[PDB]
Amino acid sequence: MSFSPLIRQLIESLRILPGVGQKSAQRMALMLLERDRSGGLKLAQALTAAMEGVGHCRQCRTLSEEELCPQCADPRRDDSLLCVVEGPLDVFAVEQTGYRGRYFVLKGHLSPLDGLGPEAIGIPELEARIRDGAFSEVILATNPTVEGEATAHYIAQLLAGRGLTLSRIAHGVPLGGELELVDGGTLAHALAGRRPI
Amino acid sequence: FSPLIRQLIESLRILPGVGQKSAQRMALMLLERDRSGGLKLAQALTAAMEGVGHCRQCRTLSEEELCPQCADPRRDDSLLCVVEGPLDVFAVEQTGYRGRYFVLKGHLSPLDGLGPEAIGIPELEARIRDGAFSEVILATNPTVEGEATAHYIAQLLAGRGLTLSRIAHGVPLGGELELVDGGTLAHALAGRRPI
Ligand code: NA
Ligand SMILES: [Zn+2]
Ligand SMILES: [Zn+2]
Repeated sequence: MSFSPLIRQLIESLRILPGVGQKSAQRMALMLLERDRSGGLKLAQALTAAMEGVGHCRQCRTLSEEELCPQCADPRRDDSLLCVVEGPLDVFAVEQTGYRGRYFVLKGHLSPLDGLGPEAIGIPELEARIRDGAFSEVILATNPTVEGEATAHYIAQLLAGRGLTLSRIAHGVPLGGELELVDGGTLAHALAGRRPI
Repeated sequence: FSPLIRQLIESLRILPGVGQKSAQRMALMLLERDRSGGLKLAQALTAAMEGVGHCRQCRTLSEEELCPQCADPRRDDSLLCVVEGPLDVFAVEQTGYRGRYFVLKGHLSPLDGLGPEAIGIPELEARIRDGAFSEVILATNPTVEGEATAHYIAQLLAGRGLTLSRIAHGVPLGGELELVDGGTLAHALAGRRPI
């Protein structure tokens, strides 16, 4: 209200960004105007181009300008591995590990209390992806939450007896810690999930 | 990332406090869940970058030739509050202040070539000439450079029959002396006032 309408609007529109509260949006708006008008315009152009041009890959459903994303388009990748994740940011997180297989991107996880079931998250499309490929292993890389685990289990039962190996990413202690500093539940899980050798 | 995603990420890093990691997450979240919000932001950015100028009186950022504060006639025309930027106008407005403002472009910094003309001193002098102020409140930030700017303005305005005041600063309110940094405490002690 102390700001003129166009400044007020820029502030409110900046709050649309993830992790940007009101105070931070105020500072961003005013900094753009004070010192980087051309940078503001470049961001506007980049936003318009991406919001209009970026769709979804027809295979894995990740974000892509092309009909096949960079990962599905690349022939160097390992066609025997499919990694199932809950969203495009998870595709990016797994990519940073050096994984070179294929992906399928669910829309989040099963959540009965939000009315989000198999159809809503993309299970039928996952089934089609598997039918249309030649995978030997499907890696369940849903988030390690109650809901993420329930989604993994639903997919594992759905796909049983089709000659695929189904795996789940390891749960346990993160690297670098001391046991005394790890979250108790994580430690209990790492113990209960201990493996021989 | 595809070229369009890469461009969006690089352009988002232009924002204050947004590193590469944070820009990556912003880009992808915006695309996954709020494409139309991204377009609205683009439109708001373009409109503001092209349409926002300066208030002709206080020199704050405004698309209107008089900003909300200068455009209200019901304010106190005897008080002028001098600040370093538009966010400081906003901060002082929240206190219920009802006078007028002048907005400098930052503070003096001669080694960056920001002297009196660059920060708006001539425009401050014109504001004073064109008004009928009885008090000028120096509300630059209590930083080394903000204080130097306040002092420059105080010497400029001396002997004009104006009351020249400075916002209180030193130990912060709510502070315990045991927790304040020593430099602040030494300053507050040396700058102690009557009670
Ligand atoms: Na486990
Ligand atoms: Zn793909
Ligand atoms: Zn104004």
